[PDB]
Amino acid sequence: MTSAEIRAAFLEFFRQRGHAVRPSSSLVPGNDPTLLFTNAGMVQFKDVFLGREKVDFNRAATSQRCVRAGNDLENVGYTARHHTFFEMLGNFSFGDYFKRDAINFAWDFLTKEMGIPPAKLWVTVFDEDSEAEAIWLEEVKIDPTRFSRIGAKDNFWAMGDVGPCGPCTEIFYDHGEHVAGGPPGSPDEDGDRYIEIWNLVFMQYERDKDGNLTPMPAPSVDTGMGLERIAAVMQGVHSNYEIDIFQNLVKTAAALAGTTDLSNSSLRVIADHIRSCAFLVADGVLPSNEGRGYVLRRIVRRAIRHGYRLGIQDTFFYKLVAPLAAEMGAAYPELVKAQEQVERVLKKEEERFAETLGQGMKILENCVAKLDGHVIPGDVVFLLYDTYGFPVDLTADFAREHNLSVDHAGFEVEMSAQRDRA
Amino acid sequence: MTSAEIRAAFLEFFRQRGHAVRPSSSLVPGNDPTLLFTNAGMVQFKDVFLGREKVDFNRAATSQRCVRAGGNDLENVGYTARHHTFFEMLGNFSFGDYFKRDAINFAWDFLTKEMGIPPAKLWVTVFDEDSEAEAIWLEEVKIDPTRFSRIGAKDNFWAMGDVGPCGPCTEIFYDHGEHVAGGPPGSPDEDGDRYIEIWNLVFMQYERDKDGNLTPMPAPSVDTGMGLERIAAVMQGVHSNYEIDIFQNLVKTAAALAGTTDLSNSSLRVIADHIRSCAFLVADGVLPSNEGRGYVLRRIVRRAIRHGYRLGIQDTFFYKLVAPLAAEMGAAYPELVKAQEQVERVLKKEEERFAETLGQGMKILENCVAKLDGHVIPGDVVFLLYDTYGFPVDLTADFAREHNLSVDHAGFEVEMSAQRDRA
Ligand SMILES: Nc1ncnc2c1ncn2[C@@H]1O[C@H](COP(=O)(O)OP(=O)(O)OP(=O)(O)O)[C@@H](O)[C@H]1O
Ligand SMILES: Nc1ncnc2c1ncn2[C@@H]1O[C@H](COP(=O)(O)OP(=O)(O)OP(=O)(O)O)[C@@H](O)[C@H]1O
Ligand SMILES: Nc1ncnc2c1ncn2[C@@H]1O[C@H](COP(=O)(O)OP(=O)(O)OP(=O)(O)O)[C@@H](O)[C@H]1O
Repeated sequence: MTSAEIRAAFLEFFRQRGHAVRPSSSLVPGNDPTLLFTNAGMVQFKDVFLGREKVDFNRAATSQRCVRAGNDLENVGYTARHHTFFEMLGNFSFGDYFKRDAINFAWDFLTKEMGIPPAKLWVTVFDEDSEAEAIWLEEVKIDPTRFSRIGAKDNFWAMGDVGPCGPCTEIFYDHGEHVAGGPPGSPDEDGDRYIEIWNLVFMQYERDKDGNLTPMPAPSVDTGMGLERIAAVMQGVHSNYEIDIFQNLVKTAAALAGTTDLSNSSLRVIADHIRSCAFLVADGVLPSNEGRGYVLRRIVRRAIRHGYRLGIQDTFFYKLVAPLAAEMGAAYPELVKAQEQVERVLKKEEERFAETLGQGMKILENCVAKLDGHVIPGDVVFLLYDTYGFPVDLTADFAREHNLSVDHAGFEVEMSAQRDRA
Repeated sequence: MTSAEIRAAFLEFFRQRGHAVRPSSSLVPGNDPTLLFTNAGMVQFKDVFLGREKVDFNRAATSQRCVRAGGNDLENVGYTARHHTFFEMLGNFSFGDYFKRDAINFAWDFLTKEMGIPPAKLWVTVFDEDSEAEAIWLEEVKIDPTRFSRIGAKDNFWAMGDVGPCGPCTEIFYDHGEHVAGGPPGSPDEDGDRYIEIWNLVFMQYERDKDGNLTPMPAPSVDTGMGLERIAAVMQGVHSNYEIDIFQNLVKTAAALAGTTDLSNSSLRVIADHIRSCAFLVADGVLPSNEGRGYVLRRIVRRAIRHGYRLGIQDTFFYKLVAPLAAEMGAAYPELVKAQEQVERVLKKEEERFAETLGQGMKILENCVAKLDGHVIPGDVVFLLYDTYGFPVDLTADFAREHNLSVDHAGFEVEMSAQRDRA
């Protein structure tokens, strides 16, 4: 089942159950200036959940474009499950149904619409949420040995210091004994064997300025399921980067690098980064040294640095815009409309960074050759930031590849000294 | 080697190196209203480290009484071999004097030369962005590099606060051997009692200002801390802190009061831990109450009493453990001996007060657990036991933990908001 088929099947399943199918919001949130990028299907409905905005539907469903880079940027290429850019499939209840319907909707979709066998699924609840435990174990009657009760850090949510909060229940997919890791709640739960597929958030209480808890007047539901993780389940593959919607991207990156080794991790990094960078440019973000524009700059330049690692000879990053648009333009026409703008923007940024990347890498490679210890010193980090346009995390990501770190504190001291020279 | 011998040797080792040996401060901190109880040897020297207070010594050493029951290790007592509410922290301090090289050499010398601990039983970690500390350990001291880990800022970077001094830390661990569960620092099961953190060295190296800018600290400083009970267990060949010499008379007396012969029973160890924090807190001026420091004391007292109930003790018992505590540690802490009768009176009265509702409250709890479907004691039971029977939520939750149950905190909080409205 292709990713587009799964996205549509998800949305059709909830439309049939009376959910208003709504479009994704932009990656640049409007109703939330403090937030860098849209990181969940929840964001555009935040004011509805708060009761500050009225809409004429009390149940919705979306496929939401999200970026988590300000944070999953350092997991890209190192795990089978993390992206900067991903799509979150969500259903929402605005004071309509609550735990019982949300749980059955999700279990029905996974085990009946999608046909996933219950023996491959694992469920967690908040260890203080007896309603969700009772619904799962006594009503749905799931296998209790593939079940865990988890503390507040993973299974309790709050919109902020004030406002709605409540327990969460989560559904995981067991990729089997060939992948390293243990079930949720075990010491190696972080492994890629048991992948979190679907997160169900139950908005159940209100916390006020003084810290008091009260019942939420209209208990609400917000869920989110990563499209790529469920696509990997439905296509029988272990890694997100093996699904249909990444193949053209990885194949094109490979073609530009002149290699047939489709297992090279820099290809996956480049494939991930073009998705976040292209979609961000199409939502209006432009490279700069501040705010949202610097996050984009940081991600572009890191993709370029990985092309350097692969030995790519000519400006390349902008060339992945077209296969992305061909692959996702049906679902995201704003990509097709802005294709030319996105290509120009990415090309210019790569050309601008190329005037210092080669020299900066020579300094980096020389430093790695002569270094004693495992820490790149702060003055070198600052030299690369200040003269050669290397963001600190770009330098740190290169250092990671040679079992090295970078002196963040030493870099910060260099920055204060520079303010002192001004 | 007894705990008192280790305490004295530690202080004498640093006194020879020109450290002024200073007394422990109180568990109730001065010039620091935000902090609940003194929780580290640093607390009394904080203003010296900040340059706000002048003293006529630039290096010191103390054995500091500490309590960690807030802001917090109360829920680890009895469940790990290594955690207390009350413990003594052995520290040496440099006030802009020596720095990383001497601190590391002082620490290694004391463990491997004074105390004779084999290097094959020690494990060292550094901040993974601290090349100076790595170089000193690996190139100068020349420790075995396979018993060494480079750890990120969560475990090995320290800061006094959002502004003020900060810097990297290096830590020394002891390997209790293959019969204990756990892995080395940095491994997935680094938690667990096999590799126990013995000594923490804090290097005050930078200053962070209001806006988050770092500058070099004008006079780099050192603050260290090593738990007396953990090193005593190493030096006495035992796995659990509670098996060391300084806990034996306490656990033995508690066992006699409970009529049991199992000197390792975990509720005995909890009772032995709690009398140390409760007695020393009362001796430092704290009194049971429903607010602030007095409520933390009340909570620890009542949890000890509830554990006596679990062991079947029928007659008020908790205050009877002050006398063996004072006998065991009175040489080191004479204020305990002077305040002994007052401590016993306060602890006795508090138990008699809780006893007016403890039995009835437990019947409600035991009946609730017998008929309970699910794993969560509901919020209205939690609020009833709190509001009518004086059961702190963590007391009720600690009972529930023993039956693999949890407690509805959110539901309890909702009940509390409703009660405030009835006012
Ligand atoms: N960076 C990412 N890359 C790929 N998929 C992701 C990423 N972040 C989240 N997902 C997917 O989206 C789903 C919903 O994410 P969401 O943030 O709501 O859950 P979560 O991270 O468990 O939340 P919480 O941290 O509040 O417990 C996840 O279950 C996962 O399938
Ligand atoms: N056609 C392909 N052949 C090989 N690797 C690919 C291909 N397409 C993508 N990759 C990426 O290369 C990564 C590493 O593959 P590797 O050969 O090291 O392990 P593998 O046998 O594919 O195991 P797994 O499927 O669990 O990753 C994969 O996880 C995947 O993201
Ligand atoms: N609750 C406790 N019970 C017994 N010993 C303790 C307790 N807390 C700390 N110690 C001992 O005191 C030493 C110093 O404590 P300290 O808090 O400085 O180290 P830490 O816990 O690593 O702190 P940080 O994580 O802030 O660096 C520890 O190495 C440990 O041996």
